[PDB]
Amino acid sequence: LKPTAVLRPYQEKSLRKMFGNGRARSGVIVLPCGAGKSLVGVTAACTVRKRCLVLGNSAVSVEQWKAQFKMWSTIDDSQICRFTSDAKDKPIGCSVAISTYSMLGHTTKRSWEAERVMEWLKTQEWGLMILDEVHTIPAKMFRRVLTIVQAHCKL
DNA sequence: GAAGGGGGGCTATAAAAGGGGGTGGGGGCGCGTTCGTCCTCACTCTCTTCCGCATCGCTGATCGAGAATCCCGGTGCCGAGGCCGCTCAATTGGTCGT
Repeated sequence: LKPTAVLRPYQEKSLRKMFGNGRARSGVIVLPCGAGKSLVGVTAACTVRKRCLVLGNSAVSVEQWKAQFKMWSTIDDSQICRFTSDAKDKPIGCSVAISTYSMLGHTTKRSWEAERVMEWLKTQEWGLMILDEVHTIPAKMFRRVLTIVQAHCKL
């Protein structure tokens, strides 16, 4: 996390409660959009320091997350990839991945190119799995993502 | 007109002077064959935009078929026209007691 990032007390409390010890605890953090939930997610990734997967409910959110990661973290643009049907960044070429539940949770036949990344995603283990707007997660298709992706801790 | 004869100019030679034109020298330029270029165009060959199917949030609408009514069988009641049993009440009378 670049020192430009400013962390508010409630944000710090939520992170301290999530990182009660040297081991990250899985669970849900409820913060308003104006409260900078994105920064907490980025901070958690910077804390875990391991390969992480961010999933948004829309392509607009995926764009927002990319901007926020660049805005708040030392990570370079090439190190971030937005695995999406509409756009390609050679996800296998970098460690940080961003996508959507509609893509990974997709029930119908995958495109040959998207299948390449998904198999790489399936085989790799994710240290942190950030889920945005998790109120949608209990959906029958979206919850499948949790069985498809292998993640050590999910926030 | 036929033709020959005479006078004068040309021709050369030297020399100087100062000046203009006659000449060929180098020259600029336009013209023009030659050529490819930059270029339009009309063929058309790739990046791109975008239509498609399933899913979400939340609700309504259709749906079959278990079930609110409708309906089968019992209660009884009182409806109905039998009828009898029997009583009472209406009638007569006399009797006679209170």
